Amino acid sequence: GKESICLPFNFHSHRQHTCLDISPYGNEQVSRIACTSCLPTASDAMVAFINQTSNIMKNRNFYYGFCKSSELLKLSTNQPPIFQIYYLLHAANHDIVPFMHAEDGRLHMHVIFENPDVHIPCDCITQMLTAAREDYSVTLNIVRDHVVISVLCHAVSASSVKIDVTILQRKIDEMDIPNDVSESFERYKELIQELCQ
Amino acid sequence: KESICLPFNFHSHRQHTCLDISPYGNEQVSRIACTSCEDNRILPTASDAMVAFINQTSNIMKNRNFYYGFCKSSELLKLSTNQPPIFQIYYLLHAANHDIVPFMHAEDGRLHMHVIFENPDVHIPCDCITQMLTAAREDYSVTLNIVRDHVVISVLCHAVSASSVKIDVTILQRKIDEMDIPNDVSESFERYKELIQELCQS
Ligand SMILES: [Zn+2]
Ligand SMILES: [Zn+2]
Repeated sequence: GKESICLPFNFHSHRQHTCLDISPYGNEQVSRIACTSCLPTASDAMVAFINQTSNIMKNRNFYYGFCKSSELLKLSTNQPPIFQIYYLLHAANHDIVPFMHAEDGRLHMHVIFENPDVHIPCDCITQMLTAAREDYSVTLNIVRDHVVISVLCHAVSASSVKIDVTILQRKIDEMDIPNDVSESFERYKELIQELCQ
Repeated sequence: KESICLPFNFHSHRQHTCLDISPYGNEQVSRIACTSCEDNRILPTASDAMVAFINQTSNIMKNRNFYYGFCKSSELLKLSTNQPPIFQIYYLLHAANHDIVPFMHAEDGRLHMHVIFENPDVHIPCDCITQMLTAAREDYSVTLNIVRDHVVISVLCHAVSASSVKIDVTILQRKIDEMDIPNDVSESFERYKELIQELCQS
């Protein structure tokens, strides 16, 4: 590929018009023009955030990461970028497992990639950066031989929209958790502990 | 139902009341007992107003008075694209009251807006107030006053928080450059010249 990157990779290091390519052979950034592997905008993802309660099942993979915590879910409703960043990553890569964690009164998200080969399209990165601007760090690392994108919130700025929290909590409480989703969290128990600590 | 003192900061809002301003006085009324809200239909939320903010370049004619308030400043227009609450608040007020004239100005990259009501009788529905407070929260003050015998809502920005969306500024600026300014809009600004200069000290 075109150029090695150092891990952990903070997305503030993103070179315009490049994709990230992670494989067992190395960690690289490549020209989007030259990329053989190569989506919604941050605005689209904000509309989806606004419309969450109309799309609970559609966004079920997101809500599993809360592990039925009403407290975490409430925090998410004050922080659109958590949902926005998941939504963007999910569009480019379905084989992901997000886990949410609160620290210092703020919600943070770790997105665990199931497969060892991971391509992050340029168009995904640029939209994540829009969603993350100022108040979040977004970093890619390999942790326990898994690619993980960590979304850490430094400050929670006022959101100028309100979600119906009660409706959202009720729908999340009612969701079934499939066996394979519970199993994946158990698989990743040591990984999740490392990320959170 | 009850007299209010001006200036009225919207953080003083009594739950489930409307504001009614007329030559006879400045009052807050129970939303249940309000006859103006009997007639009207369900107004947009702060969420609807954010979707409108996102979709601005598709709705230029509808929101034309918003853009006239920039008085042709590309700098002020650009700032508005980093501060959704300015547009949101205008959108919310416009839904409840079409006869308004917004005027914008900036300090140190923080955009402010004053909304001048054309008519001396002004009704601010409860539902409008609550959505404005959602849009404003933390970073803006929203105040109602009578200034030079005009009802004016002032939206003052204390801090600009990060916005997690980006508008196509270039497209918006080109659409704004292309708008014609009707004679009566230019005339209204000249009518309000002294009012605008009074409000601009904030
Ligand atoms: Zn690519
Ligand atoms: Zn009313």
